[PDB]
Amino acid sequence: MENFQKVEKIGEGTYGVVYKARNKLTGEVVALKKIRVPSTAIREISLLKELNHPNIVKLLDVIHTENKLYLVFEFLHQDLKKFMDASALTGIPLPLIKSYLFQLLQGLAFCHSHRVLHRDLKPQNLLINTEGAIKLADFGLARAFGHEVVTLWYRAPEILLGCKYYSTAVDIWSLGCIFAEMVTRRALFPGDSEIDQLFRIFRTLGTPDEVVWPGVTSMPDYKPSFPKWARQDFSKVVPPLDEDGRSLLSQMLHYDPNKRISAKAALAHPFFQDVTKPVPHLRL
Ligand SMILES: COc1ccc2sc3c(c2c1)NC[C@@H](CN)NC3=O
Repeated sequence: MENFQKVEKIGEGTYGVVYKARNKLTGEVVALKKIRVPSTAIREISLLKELNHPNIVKLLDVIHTENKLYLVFEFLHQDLKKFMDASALTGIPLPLIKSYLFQLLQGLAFCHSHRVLHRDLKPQNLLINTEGAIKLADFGLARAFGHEVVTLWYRAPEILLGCKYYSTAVDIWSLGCIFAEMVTRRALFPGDSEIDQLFRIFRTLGTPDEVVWPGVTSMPDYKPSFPKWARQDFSKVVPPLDEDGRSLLSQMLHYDPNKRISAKAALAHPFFQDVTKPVPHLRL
């Protein structure tokens, strides 16, 4: 830690505080996350250091000293949340939306192929650079460790319904929600409690039943007393988006996690037929 000089606080992660810092040896500028240690943690983390991909924020180093764990990450200058807030008036152009969606699907396909799930995808966890890249951040830290409130907006329905042994499908759901948000400039399911989140999902996609999601009625927190809402049109949900886009989104938002499209399959979707890599307008 003496080898690092803090520059500024750039966030309060879920696990601790995050600083922009400079490495006194390498001269490197990095994102330092101070985690306030179980052996089980150390080893799962050391596994993440090897999960290297262009669309995954690189874990540079893991420093364990004095009952503190420090995670040293690659630094990027902006997150999708800020970029979305900044692009609110005209919206992110569709080609850049497609590019970002495509890259994140690549990152997920990679993680998922190695049986690693993100668990907590959200705009604040997706970092961008001037080159038009977008990267998954805080990847794998959820399985590692377990005042600000945790956002539920991107949580898959199987997690909300109490499934303990959920799959890579949860990340696809979250990315579907982010996709919709880029397109419409409004969060898709902005719930403020677990039941509000679930009921917001139900009101748009219809209350799930055994027809569309076999086994749903036996989930830990399923209640027969859930109100029954009918499903709405995707044409109403993400209007501007073309049919290829709406088709892909619908498959990312399937209720049944086993019907939900995989990241690999999604990369082959016709939506990506004309994908390109534009450069964003970023003010840093
Ligand atoms: C700036 O480049 C980075 C790189 C890695 C990481 S990790 C992390 C970051 C962050 C930012 N930002 C604060 C929040 C976002 N969820 N929590 C975190 O743990």
